[PDB]
Amino acid sequence: GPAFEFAVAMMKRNSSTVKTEYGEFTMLGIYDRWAVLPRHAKPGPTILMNDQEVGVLDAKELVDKDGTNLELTLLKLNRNEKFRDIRGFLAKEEVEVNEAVLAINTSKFPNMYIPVGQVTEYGFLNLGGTPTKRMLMYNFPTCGGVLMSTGKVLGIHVGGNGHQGFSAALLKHYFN
Repeated sequence: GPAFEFAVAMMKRNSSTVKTEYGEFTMLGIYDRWAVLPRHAKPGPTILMNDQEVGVLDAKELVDKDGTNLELTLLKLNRNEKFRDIRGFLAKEEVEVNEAVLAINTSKFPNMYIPVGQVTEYGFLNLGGTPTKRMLMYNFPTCGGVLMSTGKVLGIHVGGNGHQGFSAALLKHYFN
């Protein structure tokens, strides 16, 4: 219940629906006009944010230092309003919890919340025939959804299959 209350509030304040030429995704603004998208969103020079066109001044396809894929794309946007800073909600390293909620805010899954239970650091994973690290795991039957628990933003949903879902851990240092 507390994780749900925290998630609804966090999504109202920092999330938006984004449309790229590759689909509709949930986007979470982090600080300034720096936001994060699942890598597969493949944002172009402009995106649509809540049905209105916005420019992208920069995009960084995050990688660890053995060059490995982390499956997240940081994007700097061209707009005036700034994101309520949520870096203090981001852990320093992969978080494991016993009760997490996955929140989605697009059109196929509008203001939807999924209880996914315990989340455990999964580590290395060959996601798309692509080597990937910093993966978090939870059971998830059947995006860019935001994985949260009470007072914590854990990661961004990037994949899964039938019974397990995977999120890229959203770490504090990716943002300074």
